[PDB]
Amino acid sequence: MQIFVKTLTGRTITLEVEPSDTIENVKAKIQDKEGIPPDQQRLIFAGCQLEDGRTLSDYNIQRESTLHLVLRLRGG
Amino acid sequence: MQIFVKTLTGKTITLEVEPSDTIENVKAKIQDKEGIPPDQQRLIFAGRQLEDGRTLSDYNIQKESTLHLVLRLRGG
Amino acid sequence: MQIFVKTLTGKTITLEVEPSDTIENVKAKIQDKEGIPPDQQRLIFAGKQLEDGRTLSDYNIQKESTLHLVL
Repeated sequence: MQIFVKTLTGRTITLEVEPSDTIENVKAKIQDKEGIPPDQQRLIFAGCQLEDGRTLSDYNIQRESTLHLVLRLRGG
Repeated sequence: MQIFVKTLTGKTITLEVEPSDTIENVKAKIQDKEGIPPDQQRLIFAGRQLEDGRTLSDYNIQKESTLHLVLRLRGG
Repeated sequence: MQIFVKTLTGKTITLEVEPSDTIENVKAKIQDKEGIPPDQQRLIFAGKQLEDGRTLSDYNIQKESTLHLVL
């Protein structure tokens, strides 16, 4: 399935995923296409921060859902 | 009365307000709830930016209306 | 000279800089206090996106100014 990932400045990217993909897996796809390492990524859906060990289906993320990608700091 | 505000990352917050509340007062209330600084907040209702000196009632903002926070950007 | 770098999430970084420092210097300093490479950084002062090749003086960024950092 196709999901959208939006940054704060409106840039949107489109990824192909499956509902059983884990968040860490999605973060690795984001790295591969945009060069941002996973540790600098914080993903959010509907105000909810997404945890690395879970899957997209654990947060009811579906066809054409929109995630938010924001910066994560070490001290964070 | 209650209104709703969508944050930049898709979180929905509820405010307690009155129709005579100014936009500024709403921005402050948002800060108290979510810690977002007023300089950072740009508010939208029905596609129009809310000017800081006006009231909710001026924009026909009724109970259970939803406003959207968007990123305040200006090319230069 | 201390500035504040804020993310739109809710974190604040304090940096020590001088008004002659270039935007690229400042991004290098951010790349150190945290490991965010410069090409993945967008700095905003009071609405204006900051570009390479300027200095903090050029934008009139004084001590205790607040920048915003976004992806």
